[PDB]
Amino acid sequence: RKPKTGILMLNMGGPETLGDVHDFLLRLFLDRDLMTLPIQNKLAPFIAKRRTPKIQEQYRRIGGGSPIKIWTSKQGEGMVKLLDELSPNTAPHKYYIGFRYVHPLTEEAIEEMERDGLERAIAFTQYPQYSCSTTGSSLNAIYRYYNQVGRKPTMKWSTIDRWPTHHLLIQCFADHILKELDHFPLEKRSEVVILFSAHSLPMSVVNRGDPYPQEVSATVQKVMERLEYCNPYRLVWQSKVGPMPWLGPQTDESIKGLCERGRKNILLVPIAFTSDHIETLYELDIEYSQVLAKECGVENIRRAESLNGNPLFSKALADLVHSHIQSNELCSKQLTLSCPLCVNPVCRETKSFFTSQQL
Amino acid sequence: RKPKTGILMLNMGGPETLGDVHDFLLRLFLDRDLMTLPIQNKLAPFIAKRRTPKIQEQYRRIGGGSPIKIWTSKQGEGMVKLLDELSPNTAPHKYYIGFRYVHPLTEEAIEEMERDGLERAIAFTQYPQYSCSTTGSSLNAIYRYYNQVGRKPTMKWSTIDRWPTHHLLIQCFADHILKELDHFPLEKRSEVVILFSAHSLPMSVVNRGDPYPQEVSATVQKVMERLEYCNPYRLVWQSKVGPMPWLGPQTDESIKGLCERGRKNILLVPIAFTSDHIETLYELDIEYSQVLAKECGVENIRRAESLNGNPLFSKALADLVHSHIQSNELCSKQLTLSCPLCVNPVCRETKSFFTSQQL
Ligand SMILES: C=CC1=C(C)c2cc3[nH]c(cc4nc(cc5[nH]c(cc1n2)c(C)c5C=C)C(C)=C4CCC(=O)O)c(CCC(=O)O)c3C
Ligand SMILES: C=CC1=C(C)c2cc3[nH]c(cc4nc(cc5[nH]c(cc1n2)c(C)c5C=C)C(C)=C4CCC(=O)O)c(CCC(=O)O)c3C
Ligand SMILES: C[C@H](CCC(=O)O)[C@H]1CC[C@H]2[C@@H]3[C@H](O)C[C@@H]4C[C@H](O)CC[C@]4(C)[C@H]3C[C@H](O)[C@]12C
Ligand SMILES: C[C@H](CCC(=O)O)[C@H]1CC[C@H]2[C@@H]3[C@H](O)C[C@@H]4C[C@H](O)CC[C@]4(C)[C@H]3C[C@H](O)[C@]12C
Ligand SMILES: C[C@H](CCC(=O)O)[C@H]1CC[C@H]2[C@@H]3[C@H](O)C[C@@H]4C[C@H](O)CC[C@]4(C)[C@H]3C[C@H](O)[C@]12C
Ligand SMILES: C[C@H](CCC(=O)O)[C@H]1CC[C@H]2[C@@H]3[C@H](O)C[C@@H]4C[C@H](O)CC[C@]4(C)[C@H]3C[C@H](O)[C@]12C
Ligand code: FES
Ligand code: FES
Ligand SMILES: [Pb+2]
Repeated sequence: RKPKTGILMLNMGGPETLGDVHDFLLRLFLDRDLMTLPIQNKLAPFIAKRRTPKIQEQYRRIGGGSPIKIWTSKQGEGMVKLLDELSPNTAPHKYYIGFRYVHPLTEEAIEEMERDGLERAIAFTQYPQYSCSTTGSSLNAIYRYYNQVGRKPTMKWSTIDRWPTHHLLIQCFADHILKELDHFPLEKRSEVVILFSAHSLPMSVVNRGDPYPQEVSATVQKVMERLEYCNPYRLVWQSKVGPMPWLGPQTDESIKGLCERGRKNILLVPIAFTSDHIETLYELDIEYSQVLAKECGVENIRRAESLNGNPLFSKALADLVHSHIQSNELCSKQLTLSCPLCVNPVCRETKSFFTSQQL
Repeated sequence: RKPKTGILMLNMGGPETLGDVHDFLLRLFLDRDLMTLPIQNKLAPFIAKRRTPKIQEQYRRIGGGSPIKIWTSKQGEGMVKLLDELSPNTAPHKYYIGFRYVHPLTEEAIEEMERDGLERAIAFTQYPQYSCSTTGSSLNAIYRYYNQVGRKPTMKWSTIDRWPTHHLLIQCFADHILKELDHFPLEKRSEVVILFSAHSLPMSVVNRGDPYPQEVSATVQKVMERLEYCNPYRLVWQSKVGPMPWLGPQTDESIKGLCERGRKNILLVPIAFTSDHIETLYELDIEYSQVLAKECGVENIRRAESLNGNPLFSKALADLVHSHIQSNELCSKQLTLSCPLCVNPVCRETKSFFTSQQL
């Protein structure tokens, strides 16, 4: 039967092949919800083209691109499967991929959700932890869309804007951590340092009140609680781009910092992005790792597998949608509140949109 | 009879009267574990005098001094009583007050714990969330004491170095929040914004890897989980002293930021310090509260009361010591791991000291 309940899966998406890099960077640096530059429509095209080469190299270092589109579909298909059996009253359920910087674009998925004549549309963020630069932008995209077309929705919108401590998300992290630990020498297992690595945020964003850091910290605690604190752990922030100040200990300097101090068995954990992505300096660059071993004696730096296609993740997705439908909520209580120092007119307009939806 | 189990309650302490302010700051600015200044033994004395007036004024604004000594005693007495019934095998128990910058000083309490011939001494930090500047300093003080007195322990030490998510602690917070919410007009209650306010940390401390922020974040999530996200919330960092950069949104700015954005009913929650301390700029200064009420229409700003003398707190303190003894652990797994960017050699010595304790 015709599709009743649509499920828009929001994520920034990623460049499918090295060829898509430029179009990805382009839309990203044009995102006024992610950032703001002086002349914007002019230097954005440049900045993209400019550093497009080094980003292409980075993606080449991990397989030649991002597998998010494939992975997201598998999970989407696995989620829909369970939704039909979980909540028949809202079936048939259909998932749509709403990527922010690559096809299928958010706006592209919305237009199809419309054309398909759905009764209930659910903006389901794929970032467990809320940041105004990730979920906020994907959510502002939906808003901006209708404000553009000029027209109003033809279906009821609602949203699952965050889920940093969902019990199944936590069980997945716990499972994957235990799996890697077993890849460490039997007698080293106990002294392995778990470094939860999440993407950093510029301090100016943190200081305006972004909820992201506190949420990621929450996810980390649930995980360790579940693992019964079997090992020591630390939450560090990876990558970080630019000369300006970014949050907490950088993942790079924390790894080096840890080896110069006796901890040689490190287990990195991607706690804030569910799909494979660009790794850290000590994982990609060899000379820097060569020095780290000749000067600190680093013996093991492992990475827990991304939630990728774990069957228990789909179950996590389906459960969230199900509770959502049950609860009748339009959005979390946290979305009804903008950053204490929020300076984006759009933000408040997006709040209204979801809290003002029919039913 | 003779006291079998001793319990050292660690905390920075506070000047009981305006007269004690000077020696308080003195010992504080002299704490190399808290901060490092050039020719510190010559600067601390100066900074103390140069700041004492400002602080006396602040303590006056809240009653004339700090009530931590009395409150810690009441909780101490109430902790002991519950321990003699809970742990008959380690009873009788005796609590000792080890304040870092005021009498009874940490060293004074240690020196008395031995004289009483204790079989087991427990360093129990009163800060639920671990920071190297609070719990770390209190713990490095115990180690520094034996490295000074030359001799070694006559009792078997162990420590409860953190407890950010202890269910009873979380329950006390959830109870005090519900109670303040009931002071707001029945119809504005759902609009109240919960501002969890914790003492900020210098960004240089956050970046070296202090666990404090992540743990404080955990406390916050457990509390809102318990209250079922009844209201929207934010974790902001208060006080913040100096010119350099300190962490996340500042309490003063967020309050103003929140009012400038239509949020008039705010509820402040002291999530990282269990006793009364210096309030924020908008709770003290009259002119600032005036400027705010005019340009924002701030209806009500309330502060949840400190855990202070809640009996459910003593039940919390007691439950922890009991579990600690039953678990037969010497310290948390987190203590065995230093900051990835740590540069205080004492840290490592304090670690060894506790993990190397007999039994
Ligand atoms: C406002 C704050 C943020 C800014 C300005 C930001 C900027 C960027 N983020 C990028 C990529 C990326 N960022 C990413 C996840 C996040 N990024 C985040 C927050 C920000 N990310 C948060 C929060 C994330 C959550 C999970 C991912 C997954 C990529 C794609 C590349 C890679 O590093 O995996 C790129 C393009 C690649 C590069 O090396 O230039 C920029 C300019
Ligand atoms: C390394 C990081 C830290 C520095 C440099 C720091 C510095 C200070 N902290 C003070 C007082 C204080 N700090 C306090 C809780 C904390 N302080 C903390 C971390 C730090 N605190 C953390 C973490 C806390 C919470 C658990 C309290 C309760 C006081 C006493 C007065 C007040 O703000 O109530 C004073 C004395 C008042 C003044 O302005 O001279 C200084 C200089
Ligand atoms: C002046 C402005 C800062 C605005 C702000 O934060 O308030 C900054 C932000 C982005 C910067 C630009 C980007 O870093 C891209 C270029 C980097 C080159 O090294 C200099 C020119 C370059 C084109 C920069 C010019 C200038 O420093 C910019 C435009
Ligand atoms: C990542 C990119 C290039 C730096 C690099 O070569 O790694 C830099 C250049 C322009 C930078 C942005 C501009 O300086 C404008 C903003 C300044 C704010 O303090 C942080 C976010 C902010 C939106 C910056 C994010 C990031 O640092 C940018 C986008
Ligand atoms: C030079 C040194 C920085 C060393 C460091 O941490 O890297 C800084 C840190 C603390 C500073 C001092 C403190 O801020 C206290 C005083 C503040 C006064 O405004 C100037 C002198 C004053 C006595 C400062 C002198 C100098 O700027 C100090 C000593
Ligand atoms: C705020 C206070 C007094 C300065 C003043 O007289 O106005 C100053 C004196 C000593 C300073 C501290 C010391 O310089 C040691 C640290 C130096 C780091 O770069 C920042 C945090 C750091 C922990 C400083 C925080 C703050 O600037 C202090 C605590
Ligand atoms: S930037 Fe966070 S609500 Fe607007
Ligand atoms: S400063 Fe944190 S372990 Fe030394
Ligand atoms: Pb302080």
